Amino acid sequence: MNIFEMLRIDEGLRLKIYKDTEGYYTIGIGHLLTKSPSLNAAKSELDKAIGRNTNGVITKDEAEKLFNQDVDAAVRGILRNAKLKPVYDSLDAVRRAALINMVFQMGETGVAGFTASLRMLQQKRWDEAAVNLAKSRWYNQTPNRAKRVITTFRTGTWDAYK
Ligand SMILES: [Cl-]
Ligand SMILES: [Cl-]
Repeated sequence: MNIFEMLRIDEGLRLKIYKDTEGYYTIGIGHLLTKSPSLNAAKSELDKAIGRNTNGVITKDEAEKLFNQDVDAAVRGILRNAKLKPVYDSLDAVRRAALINMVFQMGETGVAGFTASLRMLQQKRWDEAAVNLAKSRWYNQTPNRAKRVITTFRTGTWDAYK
């Protein structure tokens, strides 16, 4: 298992514009297009992201290309974030993937706001971080996915995903 497979399970793959858990227009493997309520606005963002006139539908390859850029962007965002970097540097392979999953979902600023959990992870206090992680809007709105990520930090294995 790896980060790509992990997020492909968490996000699914949809080749037509759809609304995510929050009601925002998205496509592919969790690629957010826009927070605007306008479909045309989404379609326009989509065309600009793909580079062709899509009419709201993309191909598998096109979805995978957005996904690659999004994963790379999340890794690079962690590495540039003064708050996230040290956490990431301190973690093992599997757990690094869990951190990337969170940033991909909520963005770096969002994850950087989990001060206590970040500190707990850095300290390798797995069970404590897991409980703290669960006291969040994140966990309350998307509990099944949250539980999978939380299990991954707690255990350091991919068990939640097999
Ligand atoms: Cl883009
Ligand atoms: Cl969920």
